[PDB]
Amino acid sequence: AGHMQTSFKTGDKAVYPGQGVGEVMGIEHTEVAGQRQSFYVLRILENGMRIMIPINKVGSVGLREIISEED
Repeated sequence: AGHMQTSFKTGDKAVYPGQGVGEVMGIEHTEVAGQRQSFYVLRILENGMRIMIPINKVGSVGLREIISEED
């Protein structure tokens, strides 16, 4: 057998490079400068704030979980 760590859909929670608080609330899809450009909808659990994340800097997820909680 084997195991690995790949990306997850909406509902992922991890420490992103900026604050570390936020859960992926969805994905956004729009057209900027006449070109298709996707974004990540990150809701900041701190106060219910919203911070957009352009995939241009991300390249995959940019998130890393440190919650070492197991059985």
